[PDB]
Amino acid sequence: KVFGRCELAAAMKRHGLDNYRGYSLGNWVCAAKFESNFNTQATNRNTDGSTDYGILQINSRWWCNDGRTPGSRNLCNIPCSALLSSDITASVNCAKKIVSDGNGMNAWVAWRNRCKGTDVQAWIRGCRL
Ligand SMILES: [Cl-]
Ligand SMILES: [Cl-]
Ligand code: NA
Repeated sequence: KVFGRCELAAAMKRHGLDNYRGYSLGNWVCAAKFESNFNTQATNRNTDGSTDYGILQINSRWWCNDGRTPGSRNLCNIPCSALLSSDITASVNCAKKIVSDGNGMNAWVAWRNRCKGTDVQAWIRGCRL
């Protein structure tokens, strides 16, 4: 599923990401934008052999099991395929676990390089939340 900006801002808000652990919702939307271009089925292989899955490109080296990343953990206790669903519950709750790791949203390299320190509020501008 390819979410609309406001539509994802909405679903995220519901699933409780808005200001989750201090990050305004506009950050989560920004991260979604530049990680997956709002698509739930986005996958991208990393050279280390791991793969990033879903709206927030969750990585298999640590967070989900895809059965093809040797010596990786499955901390979110889920099959990486679950992060590819129209339903964003899995990606959310997992992102919650990730962003709590201690390093916050820097865990997302597109967030750090493309959202961090930018006017993120714009991503939720005009949306009926
Ligand atoms: Cl694996
Ligand atoms: Cl933080
Ligand atoms: Na894993």
